Amino acid sequence: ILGGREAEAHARPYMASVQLNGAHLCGGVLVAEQWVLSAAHCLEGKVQVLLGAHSLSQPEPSKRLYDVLRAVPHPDSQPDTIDHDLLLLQLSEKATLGPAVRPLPWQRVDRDVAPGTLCDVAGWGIVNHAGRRPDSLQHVLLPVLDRATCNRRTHTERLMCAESNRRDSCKGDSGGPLVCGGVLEGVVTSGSRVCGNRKKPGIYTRVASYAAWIDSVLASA
Ligand SMILES: N#Cc1cccc(CC(=O)N2CCC[C@H]2C(=O)Nc2cccc(Br)n2)c1
Repeated sequence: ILGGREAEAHARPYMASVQLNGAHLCGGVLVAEQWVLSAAHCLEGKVQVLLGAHSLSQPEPSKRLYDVLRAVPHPDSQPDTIDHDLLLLQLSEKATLGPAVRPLPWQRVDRDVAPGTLCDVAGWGIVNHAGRRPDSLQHVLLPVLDRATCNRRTHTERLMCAESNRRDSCKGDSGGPLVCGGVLEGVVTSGSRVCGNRKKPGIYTRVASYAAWIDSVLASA
């Protein structure tokens, strides 16, 4: 997260850290008791998920790490694209929910967010262009752009864009949430891109666009 501020401890309880060998790799969103939604190139090996956290390092009453039973990348995703860039991770066991750990509702209604709406993006991604990794969760409020602006700058119905005027998501915020009026609208994409540049907006997979896939995987809870 660039141009942001420290999040308040535990105030965003859906936030997950997707990890490889005890290192934060990707954002994720608790979307059910045993499933975390992330991006498809996060996975790409022994994968684990950390819930309940503000600091990555420090002892906190609510922190807990989990193993992964099963990775289900979208079957049309390809290594070389950010099309269908979603990933469902089945935890090895159901998570212990509470004030600091709970699922965030995701947008089932296939409708665009109102342009200019400030949504909230959080992550343990880099907080500067020298790639500094924050211990504690950061966040930043960001305005959503209209679909036409999203098509022109960058280049489909399956992606959305947000303004990035030195405030942006970046590397390691991948797989993480764009939250708008308390609801998950975007999943930060997981291919590399320029961050913090007005002209090259951040890109987010429209979760609504994949309602049928997500249901069909979780159709077995
Ligand atoms: N730049 C850039 C960039 C912007 C969005 C997404 C990505 C891809 C990314 O961040 N990935 C690919 C999956 C592994 C993950 C990653 O590299 N995480 C990572 C790596 C170093 C530091 C931190 Br914090 N996080 C890169």
